[PDB]
Amino acid sequence: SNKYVTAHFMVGIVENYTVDDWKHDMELAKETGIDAFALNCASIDSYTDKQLAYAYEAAEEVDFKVFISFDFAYWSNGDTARITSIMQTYADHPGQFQYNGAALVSTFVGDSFDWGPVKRAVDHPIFAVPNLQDPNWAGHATTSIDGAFSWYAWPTDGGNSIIKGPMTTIWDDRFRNNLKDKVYMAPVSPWFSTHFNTKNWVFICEDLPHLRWQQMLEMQPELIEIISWNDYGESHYIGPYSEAHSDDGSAQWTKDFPHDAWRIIAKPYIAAYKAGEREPTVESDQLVYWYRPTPKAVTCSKDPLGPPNGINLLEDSVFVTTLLTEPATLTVGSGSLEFSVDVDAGIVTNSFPMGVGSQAFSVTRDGEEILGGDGGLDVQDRCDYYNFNVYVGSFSA
Ligand SMILES: OC[C@H]1O[C@H](O)[C@H](O)[C@@H](O)[C@@H]1O
Ligand SMILES: OC[C@H]1O[C@H](O)[C@H](O)[C@@H](O)[C@@H]1O
Repeated sequence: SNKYVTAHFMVGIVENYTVDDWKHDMELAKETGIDAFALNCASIDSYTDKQLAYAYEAAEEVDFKVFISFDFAYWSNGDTARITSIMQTYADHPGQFQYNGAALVSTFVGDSFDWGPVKRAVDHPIFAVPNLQDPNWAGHATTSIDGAFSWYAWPTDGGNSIIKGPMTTIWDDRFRNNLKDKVYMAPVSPWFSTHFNTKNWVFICEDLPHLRWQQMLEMQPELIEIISWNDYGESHYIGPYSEAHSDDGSAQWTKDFPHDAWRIIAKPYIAAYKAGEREPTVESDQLVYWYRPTPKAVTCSKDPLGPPNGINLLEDSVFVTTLLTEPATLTVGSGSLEFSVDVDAGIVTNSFPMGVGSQAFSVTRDGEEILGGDGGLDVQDRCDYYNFNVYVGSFSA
């Protein structure tokens, strides 16, 4: 009956992590109210066993928890013996995240992997919540599951066209209807932008870094997984940009693009979600802002990859989430443009037309500025490469 929030962590990019690197990520996750990392890992990485051992040790040492996400883009159904041996190592580890007295285990893809032989070979109870693609098959799953994890974190109609938002709960409600008694782990992602030779698209997210958390308070799923802590290559990271991870080419659009301020939004929503509350509690005045580096129609000078699929559906907007103890007035300067809007107490998002140039934010109450400053990135009217990630920043009273 207790509710918990987890975050997807890419073990595949941390070959060179130390225990101290893991501890740093875990401390930041704890400060946000996250309960555990899903350690997404691959059979093909020679460093998987080493880094799982470091993560479980770090979690035990800093009062955090972890569980394994077997990434079945790499793991295979023929790996049952190795998966079993890993669960024999970790299901009863004090740092292993437990749900209802059983060790949580999950996947990326891997719908066809049968958990029966694993569960029946491990003495400690296991709670299997794999990533499943079809809500209806989740209803009659043959693989000995205890719940399902959805990857439908972004607007989609089920096909391969990119569709406009705003995000809806249509897929969440389909999973929940089919799961009945079983548990549902809902995905929470702030953004999506990827730009590789093998994957080059955006999803239409916009106000998603706030809106999705509001949906979580409405929906009250049994578990949440944040997509993601550190998948720089898909731009949905809410964790820090770690110096020790291995760059895959995503540094091009991520190294200068902090996302840490999105944790300011997540923190009160996580507390409210765990408490069963329908609205967050604001403890101090804060502001979180985000925006892309250029207007969407700018043509690049030299990108060997074309523009990402879907960009025409984006808006040229600056997004601002205010976290307010009392009503106030929000003023935004975006290039030569200036806007203002009265905002209620609570957590509210407003979008503003993007202008090229410097960005400025200010919140005033009773004719006095309570917070404000300059955006950390000037919006530009040209680019070498297409970057549809966002810069995120904050101001706190
Ligand atoms: O974790 C599996 C694989 O994930 C990603 O493709 C990484 O770029 C690669 O280095 C890793 O082997
Ligand atoms: O829907 C987003 C997902 O699309 C594809 O399945 C990609 O393989 C995966 O990496 C991405 O997260």
